Amino acid sequence: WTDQSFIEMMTPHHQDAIDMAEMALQKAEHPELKKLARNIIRDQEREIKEMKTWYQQWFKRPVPAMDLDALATAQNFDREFIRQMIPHHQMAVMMASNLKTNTERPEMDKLMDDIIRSQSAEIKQMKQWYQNWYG
Repeated sequence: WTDQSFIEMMTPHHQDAIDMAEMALQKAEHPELKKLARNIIRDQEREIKEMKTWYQQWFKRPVPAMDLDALATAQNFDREFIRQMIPHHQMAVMMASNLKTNTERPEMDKLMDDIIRSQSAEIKQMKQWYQNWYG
């Protein structure tokens, strides 16, 4: 990954997580999952905003433009939410870990640390809830 390619991919990747989280606000069963959803929305909306601002500063143009259907129809929302979000989070941690070894920008180095730290912690939470609820 380069800073530019990373922002182009992570922006819609984040937007997908936010979209799923927004659905949790309506449909989540367990209060723990709604709380996670609110945190995802808040943190990832903020990161999209930052990435957008940096992209235009660095490259002098705007940022160029999972299964919600399966989630909406699932018998158990929370189970399907966790099923989809864990690998999605894992892909973000993995992209961030790589960009961290490629970038020279303090803005990106710090964003990678935030992504790795927060999403890794959220994977841990989701894995434990999944065992508690369906194990």
